[PDB]
Amino acid sequence: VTYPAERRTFCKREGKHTVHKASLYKKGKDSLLAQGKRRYDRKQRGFGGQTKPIFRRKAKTTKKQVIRLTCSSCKCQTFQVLKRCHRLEISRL
RNA sequence: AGUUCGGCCAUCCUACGGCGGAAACUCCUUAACUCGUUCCGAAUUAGGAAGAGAAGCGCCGUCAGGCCCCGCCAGUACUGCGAUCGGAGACGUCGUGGGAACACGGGGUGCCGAACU
RNA sequence: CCACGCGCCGCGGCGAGCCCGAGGGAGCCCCCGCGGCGGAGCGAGCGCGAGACGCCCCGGGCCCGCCAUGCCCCUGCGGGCG
RNA sequence: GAGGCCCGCCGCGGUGCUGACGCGCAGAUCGCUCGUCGGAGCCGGGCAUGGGGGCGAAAGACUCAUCGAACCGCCUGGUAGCUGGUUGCCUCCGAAAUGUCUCCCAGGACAGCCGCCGCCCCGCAGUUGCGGCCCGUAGAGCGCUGGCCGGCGGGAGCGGGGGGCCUGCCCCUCGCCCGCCCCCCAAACUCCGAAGGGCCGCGCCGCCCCGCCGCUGGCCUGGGCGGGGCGGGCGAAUGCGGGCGGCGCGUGGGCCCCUCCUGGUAAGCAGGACGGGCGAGGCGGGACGAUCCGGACGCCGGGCCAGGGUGCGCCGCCGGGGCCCG
RNA sequence: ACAGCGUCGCGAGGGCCGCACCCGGCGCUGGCGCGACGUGAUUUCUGCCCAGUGCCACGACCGUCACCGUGAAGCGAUCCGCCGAAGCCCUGGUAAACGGCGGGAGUAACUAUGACUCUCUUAAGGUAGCCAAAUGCCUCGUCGGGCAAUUUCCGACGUGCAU
RNA sequence: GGGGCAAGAAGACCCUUUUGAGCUUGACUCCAGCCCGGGCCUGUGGGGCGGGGCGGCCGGCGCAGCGCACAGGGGAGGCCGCGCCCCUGAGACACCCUGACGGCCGCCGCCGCCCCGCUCACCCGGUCGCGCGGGGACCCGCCCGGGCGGGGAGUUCGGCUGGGGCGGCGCGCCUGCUACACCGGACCGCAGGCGUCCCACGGCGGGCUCAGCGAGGACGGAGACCUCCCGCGGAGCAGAAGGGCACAAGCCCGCCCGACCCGCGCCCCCCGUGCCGGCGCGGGCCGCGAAAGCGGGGCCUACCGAUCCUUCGCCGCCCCGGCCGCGGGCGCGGAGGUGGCAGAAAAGUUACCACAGGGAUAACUGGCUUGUGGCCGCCGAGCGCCCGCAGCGACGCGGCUUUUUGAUCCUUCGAUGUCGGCUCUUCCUACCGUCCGCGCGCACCGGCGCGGAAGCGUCGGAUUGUUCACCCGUUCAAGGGAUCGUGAGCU
Repeated sequence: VTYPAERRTFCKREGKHTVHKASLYKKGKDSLLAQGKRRYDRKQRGFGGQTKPIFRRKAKTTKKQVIRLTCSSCKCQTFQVLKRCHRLEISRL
């Protein structure tokens, strides 16, 4: 599918509708200091093998894509999660 | 009578053939602008007024089609509730209730409010 | 069956209270004897903090906290008021 | 005089008999018949190797009547949704085999039914009558969505032909195209349209005046919500007191008889549904049958009499009309 | 099991095993040795295939691939680089390693048969032999022999379910 | 020895159990073992070659100048053997002369690597320590880190299922049926779908009418194109199906993104719980249109997902003895997920096999059904020289039977021993011969068809476990029932 280069959307920090430019959301690098990551490492240490469930059978063709939108005037950030698409791209303005 | 706004939306529709316009409505006649057309002033937007019933329309008229109303179809088809009711059955009685439909024959064929002239 | 925990019911004492806790009293079932639990909640938390009715029940209305919103002002991201 | 040579005794093995025995002489014995018998032979004593270890000319064989992982004690009275059993009496009430889910489908949990405990005062119905809405099943029909068999027409279309034509559709015929008809049809067709079901109503009507509303309107408009007067009354039958909580238990394999079913060629077949029945309902009948026809139960004495019967077993019948190789 | 037959590793600062550890066995041995495996006396032979999977290569040194160590940056927790040992990868070898070893169509002057072509298709397409075998489904195959009579038997035949 | 489904024996057959064991691998998760690096153990040297600390050496034109004033310079004094602001440049070379040492000799516990020794640590061999060697700061050991590793461990190896498996996915969802006119009603019942696709295929306003018949017009026809007509949708609206829709929900055009934000309720499923989808709202903030109005996507009914963990936004809160930076936590609502779809992390095998149970269930007997297998009767298209019927007999039609086989699981798993034979006994008639009639397309002979008839006979053998099958013979040779008669009768 396609998303528009900018969509005029409500921006909460301004409190009014204003144009928002668009990118695509991605997972951030996971820190080794996340509470759960720290716990998983501790559990793994020591003999006994895998201490937590490992999801193995993936059944989903593709992930719903979240479009990050930034309002230029208010620096607002907003995200619209489109339905699952095997390929989506941001149109050039 | 006719207009403008309406309510039920064919008894108000369809196709045809008559009749009528005083007023109304339409037709009509023109782009100087406003406006308007994948092209086209056809439609549309303006600005009118010489006409005109040819249409539209208002009325009739069709052993017209439809749409509608009543019979009849018919206690018929089905079916509710019982039955040591018959029948090898599947089917039909009997008792006690509820009762269609298509056809077919007759008859129809808009009415209502508000403002206005 | 017993122990312990829980839910609820019935009873008995006392009532914004209530309670043989361990213990200690030449004391024996007697006497004295804390926490705890309840009486305030709500919000992740910073924190803030219930009265308005009422035989009872039940809804309604309000109040408190949390999430907003808009006004006003001191000891101000503080207070109050809707 | 040689040989992992041959026959053959003891020995050492154990082939057959499928012999005897088979509660045995015996937890492997006995009889004949056997294989071998100088050899990789047999036998006794000492010793070594120990349990996921040993040992094995391998058969998962053997390791003290145990071996595809010994034996003894212990953890341990391990765990089981799985089997079996679970101890006096009388009385009162009395189910479910269903729904959603769950690594569930031999089980549970929540809900339903049900028991006890109650508490509280409003009215109540698996009913009929009357009023107003709903429905698309049977029937019926083929308008619509498709199936369907043949007649009667009328022609622009030679589609082919048969063909008089210089030739040609210039010559006719059926198809084709419509038209009138007609034969049978539907689960996934509806012009219409039942029976039968569902839902809601059947007491408080008016009149009049304000009150209130950051709600609604051009308004003095509303819409709601209150208070006071002033008129009228209880306005379908029948039966009948309702309402609500608390706390648990079993149950969550069901099966039949009707009736409509799906499906399979069809069943004491496999799935659905209204009701009833058995489950968990004694008793009488149907010869016999958990469910059929009656009747649904304290202990009894009379009487009545259902369903089914009335030659005799075996309680109880005669009369009349018709029929007759049950 | 066996003699025979091959293959494999290893020259003791070693191999293969035991083994909580200390230490052991082979070995009081030394390649005519010791361990590991196949096949199973002769007689006669052992075809083709290294694609794949194993195994082997100071056979390389690419790409990958760690700890450290060392660069930067930071207030420091730290965070990014870089280096990169084996190993994998990569390149060869190896089937008495495990294993594998194809189809259509047209044809001779008896008819038929198919030496002969043609066309796909493989790492290679099954060679010498052998066959209804203890291996052949069809199948109680066909044809001989043996019987009065043969789902057995034997000699043949053999695109042979599946040698 | 016919029965007491005579007793064995909580069936090892077939299932089921969130019951196991032995084995396997390329299951899941791992561990010894070994290989491989870096440290430590662990000394004493020689270097190469960079680095590296010292460590000399020299620098130096806009020069406007007194003159390569490097800059930084500066005074008018001294000691070249000379000056001098303001020279111009900012400050001219007087007694004057110059940073980072800018380039650039030698010395040192400097680091990095590639070597090369030595002996003394650490090992190893000989010997009666009888007149000795070898290796060497490397291996070894150890600590870390990477490999390899069924050689072992531990464990798992879904479900429904007319037994199980296999396949199928009524495992999550949607349309039309089935479904038997509210609703709710099942089937490894009946046709199809869904996991997407589209910032346009969206929102909104405007204009329009769509398929198609007709009948006409250069090339023009089968087909291309344009017109007046009539057109209830016979078009279209993404995709299944069914509903829905005409100055529209179609089609075209112009604008825009409501395919917003903040908080709530209702309906579907339903235990009246989620979840998906919808819907109705209260506030803001936008869009489109003259406006009323409409819009939280694509007409409706399908098109997706809890805890924990991760990530990202947005405002705040907390680190508990304070304070400041960093970082962690949290509230908040989005993503990343569980398709077995209310959501374990997971391969086979077992004839060496155990359990606990179950006919809640397969096998083998039964019994029910009867497609199948036979056996009858109805009709006559026809055949038989002629001629429906002496014998036949199509296409159809109706029955029987248990002798087969399917279906179904009603009974049996703390067990009813299982095929065929041998042996022996009874029974049936749906009769092959013998007996009695009767008809022939019966001269005789022999055949054939009926009705009655179950007394007697239906044998010997070759292959095969055979029942069967087949063949050879003969006094020429029917078919079947008895828990598929007949294992403390046997084999």
